[PDB]
Amino acid sequence: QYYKIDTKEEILESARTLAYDMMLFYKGNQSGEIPGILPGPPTEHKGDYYWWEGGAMMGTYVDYWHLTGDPSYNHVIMEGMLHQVGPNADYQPPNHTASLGNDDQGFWGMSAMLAAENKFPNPPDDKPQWLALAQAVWTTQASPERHDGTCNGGLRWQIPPTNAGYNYKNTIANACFFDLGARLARYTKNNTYAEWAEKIFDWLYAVGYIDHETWAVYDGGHVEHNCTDINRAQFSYNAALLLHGAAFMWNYTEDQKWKDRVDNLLTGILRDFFKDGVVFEIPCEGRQGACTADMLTFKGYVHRWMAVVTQIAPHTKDRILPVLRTSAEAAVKQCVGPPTGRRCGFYWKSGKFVDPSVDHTSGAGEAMSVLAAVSSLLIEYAEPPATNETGISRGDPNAGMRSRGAAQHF
Ligand SMILES: N[C@@H]1[C@@H](O)[C@H](O)[C@@H](CO)O[C@@H]1O
Ligand SMILES: [Ca+2]
Repeated sequence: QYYKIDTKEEILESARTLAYDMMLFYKGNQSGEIPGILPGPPTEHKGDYYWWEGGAMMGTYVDYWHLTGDPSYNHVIMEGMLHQVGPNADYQPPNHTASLGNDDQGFWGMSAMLAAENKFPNPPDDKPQWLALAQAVWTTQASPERHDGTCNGGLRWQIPPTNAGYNYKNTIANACFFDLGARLARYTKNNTYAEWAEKIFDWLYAVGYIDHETWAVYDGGHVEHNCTDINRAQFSYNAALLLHGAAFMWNYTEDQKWKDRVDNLLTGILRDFFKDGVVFEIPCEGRQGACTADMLTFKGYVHRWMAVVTQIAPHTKDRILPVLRTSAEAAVKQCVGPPTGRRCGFYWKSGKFVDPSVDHTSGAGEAMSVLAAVSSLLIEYAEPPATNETGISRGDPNAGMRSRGAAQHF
């Protein structure tokens, strides 16, 4: 094993080296390149990664600085986050229409929310501010044309009606909107965010994407079948994102129903995704060559989000932190690949380095996931998410409501 994680100082050093190796994949700060994205999209043969994964990377580094205190990458990350906001400061840049799912937009909004929660340095005065960006994403996702009567509600996966997948109402789109609403409620103390979060969670439960008996979290269903053709694939990030949002709602409302939802979601996650203490991507990890670029990132989000759950729902700490520790130990045990002696693969439970080429990418998602897992080992030393009581960001009462906003020509 190359990385050591047995003391705070060892974790900090390992996380710093992991942050370096992940950054080697990113070219957006170099002359002639585009800030905020990893190489891609594969549809243009420019690289392996889609736009939303750039947004996920930005958030991973906002968390990295929050957890470690290392500001080395903060200027690169600020540049990337600001470059992708679009003309209406809503993370809907029209050049990226083909990638404009509600989840894709949502992940950028969640990175902006995280920047506000973590007191990440503010953009210049003339540029969109982190809270305002999160508010704009949430507001566009609450817009009436995104909430029709099919399946009695819920967001569709895609924003443009002509995008493939507009007929799929999936968990992740709804989970992103839920999570944003719960987090905006806690930060701003505005109850309208919370009422929408409640509504969307209740929809996910009613439609049966949350299993009423086991609290497994399925993938979605199609409008032409009234959402009854449930795709029962269980992706780790769907259950973990609902757990995260539910924890924010528990912290904000102190309503026992939310504590029960946290506990039930958590029981399900530990049962389904943790194998002998190691996170495992059950729909694809069971054999090599099946996980897509998107799926290689999910276990990193699981780690970072579950770590935050322990701060805002502290009764969960003893159930979560020991399991994240064993999962991160497995992550680092397999970061031993050539040519560096520290290259990271994905198959943590297996105990062995597998070249990311088996899953047809250069390995950025695997690197991101190990960075997230190791950094989040420092959660016990970190401040909890800030609210507007101590945060430094600024909001916008008209976020998402500009006259040139895309909803005005839907
Ligand atoms: N429109 C979809 C996005 O929502 C999705 O995230 C990417 C990656 O799967 O493929 C397409 O671009
Ligand atoms: Ca490829």
